[PDB]
Amino acid sequence: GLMQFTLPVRLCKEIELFHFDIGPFENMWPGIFVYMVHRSCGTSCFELEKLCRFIMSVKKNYRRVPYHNWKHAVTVAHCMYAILQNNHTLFTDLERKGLLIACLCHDLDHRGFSNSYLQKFDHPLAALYSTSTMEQHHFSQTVSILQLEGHNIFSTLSSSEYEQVLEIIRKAIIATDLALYFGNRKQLEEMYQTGSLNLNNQSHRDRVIGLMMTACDLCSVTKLWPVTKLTANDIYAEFWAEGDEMKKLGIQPIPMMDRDKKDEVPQGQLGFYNAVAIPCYTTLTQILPPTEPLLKACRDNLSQWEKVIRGEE
Ligand SMILES: CCCc1nc(C)c2c(C#N)nc3ccc(OC)nc3n12
Ligand SMILES: [Mg+2]
Ligand SMILES: [Zn+2]
Repeated sequence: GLMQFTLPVRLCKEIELFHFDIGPFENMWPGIFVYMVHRSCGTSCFELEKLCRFIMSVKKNYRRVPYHNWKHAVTVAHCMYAILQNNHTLFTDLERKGLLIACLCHDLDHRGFSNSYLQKFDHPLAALYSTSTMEQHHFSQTVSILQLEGHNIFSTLSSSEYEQVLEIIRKAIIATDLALYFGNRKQLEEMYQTGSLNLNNQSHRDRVIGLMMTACDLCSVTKLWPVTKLTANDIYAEFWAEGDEMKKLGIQPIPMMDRDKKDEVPQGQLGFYNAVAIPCYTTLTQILPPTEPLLKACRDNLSQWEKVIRGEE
């Protein structure tokens, strides 16, 4: 356990920042994830052999899709790292362990299609899981990999603690269902502004961790413009593919997913920042003040999309 990971000086330094890009070198991401766990949790949190073999099974079970891929998993785990390191007294030992694993696992075996498409296709996963279809599958796959021989990174926990960490991971991953985000933030907004928000109330912590999960999962919109711009291409390649598949069921897809309507994207991103991203990072900053850079960076990109619409870029 005297074996720490060290990154090159630039990554060692930039990794602490919310807007850190994990780069185009796939083979460095596992070491980036381990480095983050060792700093955020401790070198003793996870047996290195088991963690390494858990990370590569998770990697194996992410698909070669444009966006909902292994790079998204590590990118969302990093944002969670950045939140935990900037608020380090606010979270228990079990939450620091569970939430970085929850972020790595949150989109396991994603095919690049929405819960809606599964439903209209009548996918078997939609029969098994009536709401949060993909997100219940993702948790299912997380438990599957935890129960592979030699992959139980939580072996040293007690019966109680183990059940608590798997319950943290479950709620964490279910919250990545953006349909539940809108009601969760509203409740949080009320609780905060009436002064009834209480982080000793387990049902309140759940809600806050829920918002943190939405904030990490949307964190591509908190990157420097050139990263956010190029990530949007990957996100939209999935949306257009799903639109194609909708048209193949004989359903006209919403404009967002229609590749014939690419000209409507800059307005559609405006809608998304205002209705989803800005509110998310606003309420997050109100609750967790040190997370303010995510809101600042998100606003900067909103401003850059406004520029696109005016044909300034
Ligand atoms: C599950 C995709 C959620 C998501 N994550 C990001 C980082 C973006 C994004 C950007 N840039 N633009 C989006 C536009 C619409 C939309 O509808 C759900 N999701 C978006 N989105
Ligand atoms: Mg998801
Ligand atoms: Zn995701």
